[PDB]
Amino acid sequence: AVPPPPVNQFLGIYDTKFPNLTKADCLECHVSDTVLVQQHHALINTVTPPASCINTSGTVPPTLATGCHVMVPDGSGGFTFQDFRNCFNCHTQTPHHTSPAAVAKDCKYCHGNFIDNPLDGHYIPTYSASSVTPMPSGRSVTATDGNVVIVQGCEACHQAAPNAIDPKTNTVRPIFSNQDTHHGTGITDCNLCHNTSSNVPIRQCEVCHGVNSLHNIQKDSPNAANLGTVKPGLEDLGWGHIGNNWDCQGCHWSWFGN
Amino acid sequence: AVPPPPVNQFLGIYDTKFPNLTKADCLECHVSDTVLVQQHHALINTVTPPASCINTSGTVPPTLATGCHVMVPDGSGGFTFQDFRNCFNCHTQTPHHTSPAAVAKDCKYCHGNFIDNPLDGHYIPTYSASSVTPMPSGRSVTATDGNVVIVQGCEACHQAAPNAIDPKTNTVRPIFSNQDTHHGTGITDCNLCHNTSSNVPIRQCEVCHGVNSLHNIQKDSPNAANLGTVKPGLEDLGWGHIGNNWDCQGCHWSWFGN
Amino acid sequence: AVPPPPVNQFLGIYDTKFPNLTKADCLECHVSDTVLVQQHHALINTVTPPASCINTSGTVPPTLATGCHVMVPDGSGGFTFQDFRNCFNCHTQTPHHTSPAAVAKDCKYCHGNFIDNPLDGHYIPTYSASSVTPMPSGRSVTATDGNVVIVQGCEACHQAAPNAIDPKTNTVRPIFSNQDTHHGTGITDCNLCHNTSSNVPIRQCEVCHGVNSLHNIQKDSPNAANLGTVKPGLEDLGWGHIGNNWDCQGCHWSWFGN
Ligand code: HEC
Ligand code: HEC
Ligand code: HEC
Ligand code: HEC
Ligand code: HEC
Ligand code: HEC
Ligand code: HEC
Ligand code: HEC
Ligand code: HEC
Ligand code: HEC
Ligand code: HEC
Ligand code: HEC
Ligand code: HEC
Ligand code: HEC
Repeated sequence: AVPPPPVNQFLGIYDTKFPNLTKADCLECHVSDTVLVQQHHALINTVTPPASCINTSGTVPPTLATGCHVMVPDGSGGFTFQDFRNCFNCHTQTPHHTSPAAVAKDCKYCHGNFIDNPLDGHYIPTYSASSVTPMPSGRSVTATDGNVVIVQGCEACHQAAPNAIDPKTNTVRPIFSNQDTHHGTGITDCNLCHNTSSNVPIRQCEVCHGVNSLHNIQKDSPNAANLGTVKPGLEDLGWGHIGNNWDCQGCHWSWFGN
Repeated sequence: AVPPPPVNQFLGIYDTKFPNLTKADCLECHVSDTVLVQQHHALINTVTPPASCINTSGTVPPTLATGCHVMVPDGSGGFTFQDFRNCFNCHTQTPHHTSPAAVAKDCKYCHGNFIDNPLDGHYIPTYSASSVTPMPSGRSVTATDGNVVIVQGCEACHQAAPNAIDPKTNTVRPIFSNQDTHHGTGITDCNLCHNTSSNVPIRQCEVCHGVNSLHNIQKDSPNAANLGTVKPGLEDLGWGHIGNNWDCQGCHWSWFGN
Repeated sequence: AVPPPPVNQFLGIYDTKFPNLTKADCLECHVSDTVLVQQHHALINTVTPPASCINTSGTVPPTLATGCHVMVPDGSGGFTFQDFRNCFNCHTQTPHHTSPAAVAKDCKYCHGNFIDNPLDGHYIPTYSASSVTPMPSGRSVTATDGNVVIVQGCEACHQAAPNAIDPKTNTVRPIFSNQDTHHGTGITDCNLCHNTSSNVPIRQCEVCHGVNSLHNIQKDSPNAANLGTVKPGLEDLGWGHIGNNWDCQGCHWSWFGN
């Protein structure tokens, strides 16, 4: 839980925050309200008795069986409408991960090629080796500058910086560690992440974090005489997984002695 | 032009008839003849040469410049007075809608809060949406029982029943459709009702039929466990605009398939 | 360069091929990959800045100063790993004979007792005799069946059969003659094999091919009433150096007249 000497890059797909900490700017993947209107009202024709245009039950999750629109009273009556421009008045949760996809475990669809589908049949390593092997959360060792630092694992650099971020959007989006961005999705299938095969700490994650998908996650170089087609060697320290030998060492070896 | 399964309620402000079909019972808003006497003769002192107490021109509209009282001859002379107890011998038209109010477009004054003043600056919807939107006169579609019925519009239930009414007064007062109760007021300002902005059929009416004023028009429930403070949900079918989802569907959606 | 009437036995220590013609079955003397993993990754801790886990220089000989693992791109990126299961992707040469042993001339270590260490101080014959003496490559004489055959020398039966072999492994392993299996080891120290002492053709080889080590090289008998503890007499024709008088004659005498 300590970023590279370059601050933990976030040119990846999703900022690691819980869904609730996303802004009302879901507009990039849900293009605009002008299409969202029909994207919602198309659902009224789904049921033969149409979906109630008004939400009289008041349940914060508006099941289409109930309604969406809520009419809140005002001074001297004045029934008004709470809101439908912002998205966090009715969804207010993880809307995805309950969809049809992420129920047949088709997580790769809509999560990018960063991940392999947990049922894709990709290559998982069969050998029971442990000499140079990465572990979830890694382990800690004393660095050359005294500070106890975690090495040989995903938590060696995937870290929770909650305070100072400056992503492209240039707001504050608090980064979160693992075991809350994966549990914050609200899935309850422990067979997926925490099965009990092989008694190797990383072989559970190897499903949908496979070898051929983990050794491709690399962003562009600032100055490495390539400026394109990132070579797996000869790159900056951080900026991905297969960039510089420092990365391979941080996830595979100790990189701080032992 | 077909009422709800409950006959088109008329607990609203005005029965939709033309002014002429009103009875001589203007007494509720013009309290009594005992005050109407001075309400009229007060106007004689307005002009410095007083208003002629007799109407010698015989013009059915008695301009105060002319007189009001008419002396009709009888058998063998016998000059008598036609009448001044009934109101339809001299007014016989729409007296309002030519007043100072309804000339500065202050229609809300004396028409209730049902309407917004056409110059009130109330909220008109700016988005050019059409998926679920109401239109004047609506459109027709085949109902589940064969009869072609109009839906998605004001004319979906605002209807001309000319024959059998039974209002509170328990007389026969023939209800009239739109485009004659609005034109029967005799205003000639087409800029008001039929302007040519936005090319949306209901955005013209949105002036003085606004969103915040149309979603409040709701009468009391017969049996909906409230009997007071009508909730926008959980009410009888008819009885207003924001009573039951059936209403919202009748004016917004189709409510009969498509 | 003609084998005994029994095909040139190969129950000896090493098949005479160059290192490259060895199969990926180095497993017998390097027991298994399961130990080879730590046999390699133990070397990363040797240097204080660890050995780069990735080979970015692309030099086919992977100096530990460089790395070993190479990531070759694929269709649409797809960085994959070339191989590390097979041994001929990185060694591809004579790996031995550059080791610490075979640099202090400790060739006997890891070559068996077949050889004496070139600095062992073993007995070399001091007498300048030539009557019955063996020579490298021998000399040729006409056999009893017309075919010119080489006799009185090591090349009298140490021969290059490149085509049909059938060793224990039962594959094809092309046997090679001398001056390429000794030069194919890639040593450049001519002082060792081709010194200029005594002007006797075999006294150069006598270093690390001494008398007491050359007169012990004998395999088991097929049928010689011993079937164990091979007697230097009374054995089959071939099958070693001190087996039958035919052997002593082939290396010492002519055995075909003169
Ligand atoms: C949940 C599936 C809904 C039901 C049932 C209904 N509406 Fe809806 N509506 C919903 C959302 C998420 C939004 C926001 C759209 C946006 O761009 O933010 C809306 C919006 C409207 C609007 C505004 C029109 C616009 O262009 O912004 C209207 C007039 C509207 N909805 C009407 C409406 C009616 C009449 C319904 C009953 C037939 C109805 N909605 C149901 C979600 C949902
Ligand atoms: C409450 C009024 C809502 C708000 C605010 C937003 N959404 Fe919504 N959304 C709502 C409901 C009731 C439903 C469907 C419920 C069901 O049972 O399916 C949805 C659905 C969507 C969908 C998926 C549509 C589908 O094909 O099933 C999308 C992509 C979606 N909503 C996007 C979205 C966005 C971007 C919003 C902020 C502008 C938003 N929704 C707000 C109810 C409500
Ligand atoms: C430091 C060398 C790291 C270690 C150890 C691990 N990861 Fe990593 N990862 C690292 C960087 C610099 C990035 C790019 C960040 C970005 O957002 O651009 C990544 C990215 C990922 C991703 C992509 C998702 C994303 O938000 O970008 C995944 C799915 C990922 N990393 C997984 C992962 C796993 C499972 C690890 C332990 C086996 C792990 N990473 C270790 C840097 C480092
Ligand atoms: C039009 C503005 C009028 C003029 C000019 C005059 N009168 Fe009138 N008068 C008018 C009305 C509408 C009525 C009906 C009042 C009612 O309650 O129905 C009347 C009535 C009278 C009466 C009856 C008195 C009564 O208590 O009912 C009288 C005696 C009368 N008017 C006299 C009168 C005179 C003398 C006028 C000239 C000075 C005169 N009126 C002018 C309307 C109008
Ligand atoms: C003809 C004899 C009339 C009869 C019958 C009634 N009204 Fe009248 N009314 C009459 C005139 C000539 C005028 C004023 C003309 C003008 O130029 O202003 C009126 C006016 C009124 C008014 C408004 C008074 C004002 O402040 O301007 C009211 C509220 C009114 N009248 C009511 C009224 C009622 C209820 C009547 C039936 C009982 C009635 N009027 C009859 C002439 C005549
Ligand atoms: C309540 C529903 C009403 C009934 C029934 C009638 N009138 Fe009316 N009238 C009403 C109001 C609120 C007003 C405006 C009051 C004001 O101060 O302006 C009026 C006004 C008139 C006028 C005045 C026109 C003018 O120039 O000011 C007239 C001439 C008039 N009313 C006539 C009239 C008649 C003949 C009616 C019976 C058919 C009648 N009114 C009924 C409210 C109501
Ligand atoms: C059926 C669902 C309706 C549709 C479609 C529209 N309206 Fe309506 N309206 C409806 C009822 C049952 C009532 C109460 C009737 C009463 O008189 O009590 C109303 C009332 C109004 C009113 C109040 C005036 C009145 O005389 O009561 C107004 C101004 C009104 N309605 C306007 C209106 C418009 C502009 C519509 C189309 C956009 C429309 N209504 C549709 C039932 C229904
Ligand atoms: C040359 C001395 C190497 C360096 C530097 C690194 N590795 Fe290696 N590795 C090497 C060989 C010859 C092999 C083959 C072992 C075998 O049995 O064939 C490997 C293998 C691996 C593996 C596979 C694990 C397994 O059990 O087969 C891994 C995961 C691996 N190496 C990782 C690794 C890392 C992370 C390194 C940098 C710290 C690294 N290797 C360096 C030779 C060499
Ligand atoms: C390239 C990825 C390699 C492959 C394939 C194999 N080996 Fe290797 N080996 C490699 C390097 C870079 C080194 C060390 C370099 C140095 O400077 O020392 C080695 C070393 C060995 C050793 C000796 C280890 C030592 O103590 O120094 C042995 C015994 C060895 N390698 C065996 C071996 C076998 C059997 C292989 C096929 C399975 C094999 N190596 C493949 C690089 C590579
Ligand atoms: C038995 C006949 C062997 C076979 C087959 C192979 N190797 Fe070997 N190797 C052998 C010995 C006895 C030793 C020395 C052991 C020691 O402790 O030094 C080696 C050593 C190596 C080395 C190390 C070189 C060094 O610098 O120390 C390497 C790199 C090596 N061997 C590679 C290697 C390869 C690639 C083989 C398959 C072609 C192979 N060896 C086979 C014994 C035997
Ligand atoms: C025919 C009589 C031979 C003559 C002449 C020489 N050698 Fe030989 N050698 C011979 C046999 C049948 C064998 C056994 C083969 C086997 O691989 O089992 C050998 C073996 C050796 C060896 C052992 C190495 C090996 O690969 O087995 C050595 C080191 C050796 N021979 C050396 C050698 C020398 C230096 C010779 C000339 C002085 C020579 N041999 C002659 C048969 C015959
Ligand atoms: C964390 C994101 C990693 C980084 C950085 C590197 N590797 Fe990796 N590697 C990682 C995992 C989770 C695994 C699977 C091992 C297991 O037991 O689950 C691997 C595996 C390898 C292998 C083995 C290949 C095989 O087929 O088994 C190799 C050869 C390997 N890794 C090489 C390697 C190199 C050279 C790296 C630096 C460029 C490197 N890895 C970084 C996780 C991560
Ligand atoms: C006819 C009297 C209507 C009934 C019954 C309902 N609505 Fe309505 N609505 C109506 C109009 C004329 C408009 C304006 C749309 C335009 O383009 O002019 C609307 C608008 C809405 C909106 C949009 C709110 C906004 O700020 O734009 C919503 C959310 C809405 N209406 C909801 C709604 C509900 C839930 C209803 C049933 C209780 C309902 N409307 C009934 C006309 C009428
Ligand atoms: C080739 C592998 C040989 C075979 C087969 C036999 N001998 Fe040998 N012998 C060989 C060499 C290279 C030498 C050294 C001679 C030199 O000048 O370098 C010898 C030497 C002898 C000796 C001399 C012993 C001494 O102390 O000098 C004897 C007595 C001898 N050899 C006997 C001998 C016998 C009896 C053999 C058949 C069983 C025989 N040799 C075979 C090489 C080879």
